[PDB]
Amino acid sequence: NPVDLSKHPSGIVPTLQNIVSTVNLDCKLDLKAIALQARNAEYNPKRFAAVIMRIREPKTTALIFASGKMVCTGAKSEDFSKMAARKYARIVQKLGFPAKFKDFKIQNIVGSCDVKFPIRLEGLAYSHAAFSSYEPELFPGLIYRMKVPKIVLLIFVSGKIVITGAKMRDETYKAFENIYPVLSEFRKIQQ
DNA sequence: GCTATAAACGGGCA
DNA sequence: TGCCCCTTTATAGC
Repeated sequence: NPVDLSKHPSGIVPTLQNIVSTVNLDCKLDLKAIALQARNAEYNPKRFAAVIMRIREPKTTALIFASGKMVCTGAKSEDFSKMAARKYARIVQKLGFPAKFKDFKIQNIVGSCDVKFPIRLEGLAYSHAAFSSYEPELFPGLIYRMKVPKIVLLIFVSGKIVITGAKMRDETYKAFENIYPVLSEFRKIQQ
């Protein structure tokens, strides 16, 4: 609630919007059995090899594979992603699979924020051509590939920003603080 | 729906 | 190894 200015000298804190984590349930799973018995689980192996299962709290989607690997998507924080993963693991256990909870790992963190002024994207693409891809007839946002940390930002004329590719939220924050002074150089008036 | 980004998974191609 | 999918999420123009 007090913004730590040593991590956010802009004074702006990106909001986390999506976490991807993995965990190894460490046993073989009968996906047809799981899809039949579990209420909110779909399975079309012709299309995709996973059982797709969804829970309401934390609101998430798991991809559960016959190998015992699981991907958990959609949570708003690292803690919520781990808590959701444990709930999916318990669902599988309650069906009689002896599932464990091995090597849980946060794999991707997506954040977004709003610098609250419009941005002349053409100018940023021009001066940062090596890191920028801006093709407004293909997609209206500028794609910025930051090297340190290795992070991708989507930058929009509105001042909204998407920040993805982090394994640690401090990478999300560092990328935003690296880009904020650059964005400010291309601020334009809002009609 | 399409177009754009990252990551994991199993799985098609080379 | 790479390519192409696969779900999720913010963003936003056709």
